[PDB]
Amino acid sequence: MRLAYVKNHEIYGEKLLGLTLRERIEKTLQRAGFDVRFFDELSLEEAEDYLIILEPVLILERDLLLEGRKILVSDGFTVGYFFGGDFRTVFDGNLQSSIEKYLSLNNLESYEIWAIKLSNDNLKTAEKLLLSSLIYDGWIAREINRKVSLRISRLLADTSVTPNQITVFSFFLSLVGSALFLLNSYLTTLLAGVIIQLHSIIDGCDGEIARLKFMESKYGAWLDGVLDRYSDFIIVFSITYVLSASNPVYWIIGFLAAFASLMIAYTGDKFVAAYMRTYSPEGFAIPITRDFRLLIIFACSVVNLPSLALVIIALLGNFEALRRIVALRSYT
Amino acid sequence: MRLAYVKNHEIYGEKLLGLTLRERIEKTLQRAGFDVRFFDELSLEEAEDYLIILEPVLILERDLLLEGRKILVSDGFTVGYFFGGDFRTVFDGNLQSSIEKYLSLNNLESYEIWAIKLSNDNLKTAEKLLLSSLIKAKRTGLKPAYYDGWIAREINRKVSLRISRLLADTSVTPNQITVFSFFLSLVGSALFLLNSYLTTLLAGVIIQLHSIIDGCDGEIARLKFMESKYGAWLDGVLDRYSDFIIVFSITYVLSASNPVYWIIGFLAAFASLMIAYTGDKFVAAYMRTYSPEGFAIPITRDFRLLIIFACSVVNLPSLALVIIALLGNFEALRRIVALRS
Ligand SMILES: Nc1ccn([C@@H]2O[C@H](COP(=O)(O)OP(=O)(O)OC[C@@H](O)CO)[C@@H](O)[C@H]2O)c(=O)n1
Ligand SMILES: Nc1ccn([C@@H]2O[C@H](COP(=O)(O)OP(=O)(O)OC[C@@H](O)CO)[C@@H](O)[C@H]2O)c(=O)n1
Ligand SMILES: [Ca+2]
Ligand SMILES: [Ca+2]
Ligand SMILES: [Ca+2]
Ligand SMILES: [Ca+2]
Repeated sequence: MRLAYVKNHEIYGEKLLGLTLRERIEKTLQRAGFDVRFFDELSLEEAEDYLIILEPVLILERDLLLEGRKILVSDGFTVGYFFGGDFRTVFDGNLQSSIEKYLSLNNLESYEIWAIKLSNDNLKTAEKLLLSSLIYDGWIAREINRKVSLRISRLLADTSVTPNQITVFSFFLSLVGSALFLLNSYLTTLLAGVIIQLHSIIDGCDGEIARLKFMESKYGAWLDGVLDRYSDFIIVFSITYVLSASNPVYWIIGFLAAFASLMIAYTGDKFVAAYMRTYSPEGFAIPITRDFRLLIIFACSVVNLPSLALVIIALLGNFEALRRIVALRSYT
Repeated sequence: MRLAYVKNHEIYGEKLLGLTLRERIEKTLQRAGFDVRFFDELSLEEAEDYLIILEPVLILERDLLLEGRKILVSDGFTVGYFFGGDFRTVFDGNLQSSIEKYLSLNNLESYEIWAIKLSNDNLKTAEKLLLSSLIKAKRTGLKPAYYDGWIAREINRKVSLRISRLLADTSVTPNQITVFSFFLSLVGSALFLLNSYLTTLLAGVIIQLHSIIDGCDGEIARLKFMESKYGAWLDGVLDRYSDFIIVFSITYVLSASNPVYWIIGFLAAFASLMIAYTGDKFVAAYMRTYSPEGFAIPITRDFRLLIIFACSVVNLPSLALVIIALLGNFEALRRIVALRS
């Protein structure tokens, strides 16, 4: 058992993006495996480890790990103290003095963590930093979609909307786009592409809201990916069906595109299942991840050429999948 | 560091399915996280825990876990002793005497493990048992991505194990079998394209042959401790390619008669991937073996390929597409609904 002692401050009562800052630091520290104790005057309980936080701070780091006695720092500024259980043998009922004496008999190493010290002025700075802490994204995802999706999640933060609700809703948008494709006209094809790209953007909000409001879940991760598999398939299927009326050859291209869209996903998730680490190719890889796939569909749709999108997704998709098969034979 | 002390026996020099019983017990224990020391007379080194095996034994269990001092037992017979580090404070240079005293000062719980005590007579029995331990089941203690379906377990494994027994004496690697299994699916797919009952019959037969042999790569991997991360990755990926290409070939031929079969083909092809994806995504998210508790539609790969096989011999591959599309998609949707809880 580890205890995190956090001194109360009036600023902790302010809400930032759906939760009070008090709940945020409480939940963040609990994630790290610490029992949290807020205090004005400190009374020490027995525990294996102790975390002491005197100044009000917003922790932005996501996978905090504290093994071994250290001092927590953010840009030269001390955030908190991480002491061992032997701190019990020095504590005398007065906090600063006990810390002072304890620090004098020690020579503690510093440890950098992502956090921002809170003031009544920099709360806007804290929000932007907290939002930026929510973003394995492809280049299109990171540099385009996130810019919009974060602005949306910011607004969704103030609501009771759950990550799962966003996921299903995002899925529904992909259906609207697919439906618009079935109407077989440039206008509807254009509207289709726009909503597909919107779907691409909003599919980041489910994850953003999940991390922002500490509502991540195993089922959430599962459903998020699965419905993306359904969306990719249904989108490609819709585009192929309309095109098949003109040329039956598009069935073949359609098949190859749908398969590729699924395999880029499968190969990645299967890697995680087998290696138990995040998939991330070190060097060159053909940019045909989902953010690219939907942007390609969007772009080709605005010029009334969804068929060209299938060709690219089929080609770049299948080749990248094959590239991954050959590449992964290496380090394993 | 944890030390496993194994008393030497002449029988450990004998080869069982490609590896000596020495190599087998050594690797099994190494997998279990023990530094292994073979001995005639025992000199004790320091470690957190000690495992002592006096009688010659073949361990069949796959994911052995030893927490807390215990006595290891197989069907009433003592296999070995699992002592704590405090055994050092009792050891007097004589193994037999120290075991007696340590057991005297303690009250060890018995602990059942799957293993067979080895004799010069029961080696054929050891072989049969070792082969049966290669199956993806809960009885073996393996915690894989999936367990074997009913068709795989009750039909396919019976053949693939008999094949794996023969492959054990060769230099054939798991990856080589995986590629070969995939190539068979291509031969099956090609036969579908020739569009005749004879070739259609051969296609189905080879698809089921493919289904059976797709168990050999996994069997040989576990049998000779040649499991690998890429191996697990490749085994699954090529199965997806196979599922897609098989359905693709059948759909392409059928489309010449009625273009609507493209749709059924699509739905069948999609399902074949989703049954796989939903499971592996579970593994990725929950980090444990996927296993539905109650009702689930039997449309796993062993069934799908058997369905394709059966439908092909009656010259109705379209029916296989219909069955796979229907059973497959409802099962995928069922998994979406079931996992919410
Ligand atoms: N309803 C949800 C959705 C997501 N997550 C969590 O958020 C992670 C994914 O976050 P995303 O931002 O949605 O990432 P992704 O949608 O895969 O990519 C979208 C992004 O590239 C922009 O298009 C999942 O692993 C899951 O743990 C969750 O818990 N519940
Ligand atoms: N070249 C390979 C292939 C597989 N494996 C390992 O074997 C496991 C799968 O074993 P299989 O028995 O082959 O499982 P499966 O392919 O599902 O066989 C099912 C079969 O009955 C077909 O219906 C993989 O996860 C991997 O750990 C390996 O190490 N190397
Ligand atoms: Ca998402
Ligand atoms: Ca999604
Ligand atoms: Ca296999
Ligand atoms: Ca395979």
